Amino acid sequence: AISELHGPRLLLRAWRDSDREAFAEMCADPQVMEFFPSVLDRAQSDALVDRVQAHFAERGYGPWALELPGEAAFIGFTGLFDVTMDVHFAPTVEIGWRLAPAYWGRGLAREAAETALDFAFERLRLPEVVAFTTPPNRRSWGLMERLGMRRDPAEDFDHPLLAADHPMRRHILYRVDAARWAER
Ligand SMILES: CC(C)(COP(=O)(O)OP(=O)(O)OC[C@H]1O[C@@H](n2cnc3c(N)ncnc32)[C@H](O)[C@@H]1OP(=O)(O)O)[C@@H](O)C(=O)NCCC(=O)NCCS
Ligand SMILES: [Ca+2]
Repeated sequence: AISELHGPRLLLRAWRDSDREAFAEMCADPQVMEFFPSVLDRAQSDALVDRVQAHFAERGYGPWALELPGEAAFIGFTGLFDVTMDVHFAPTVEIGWRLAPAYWGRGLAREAAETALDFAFERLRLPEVVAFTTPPNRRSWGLMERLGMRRDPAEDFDHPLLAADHPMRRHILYRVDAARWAER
């Protein structure tokens, strides 16, 4: 029984088996997956869910499944994931998000992220949370900066889990520390 979190509209909860079909549909959508190397099939979507569930088991937090009580059982994920890869800003905790496209444009990722960052800073009492994306993914880094996260362009980096010559290799880094979060 992991910690569920609430916003005014959203419930951030543990993943359920019944989420897997809806999540696979999202991960097969080229508009959802545009700024990733490819769309995913069901097996790959399920492997991602399994990784998330292992993270929750090990850490007590993770990328929560998003439910919209009064509206929809599952609309995607938003939450925290430990950064352990060989990058300059590791080790730390990242925040990220993936919403079904019918739910974009509503401030729902913003609300989910605010809820997750409140947990990060108030409950976990983390010193900092980061987020990273590619330059063309304006919807994603726009959300980062709207949350109050900030970027130093000198901290751009090549993603180490991508090939050294991969077209999407260059990522940008945003950070928010506990003090900056408290000042809002
Ligand atoms: C990144 C992603 C989660 C952003 O979702 P989003 O809906 O655009 O983000 P927000 O929740 O902040 O909503 C902001 C939009 O809602 C609108 N909005 C409406 N009501 C709002 C409210 N109450 N609060 C905030 N914004 C509101 C804003 O005007 C903005 O619209 P705009 O883009 O047309 O200007 C989504 O595009 C996505 O899932 N992308 C695919 C997966 C992905 O690339 N993930 C990131 C990998 S790094
Ligand atoms: Ca263990």
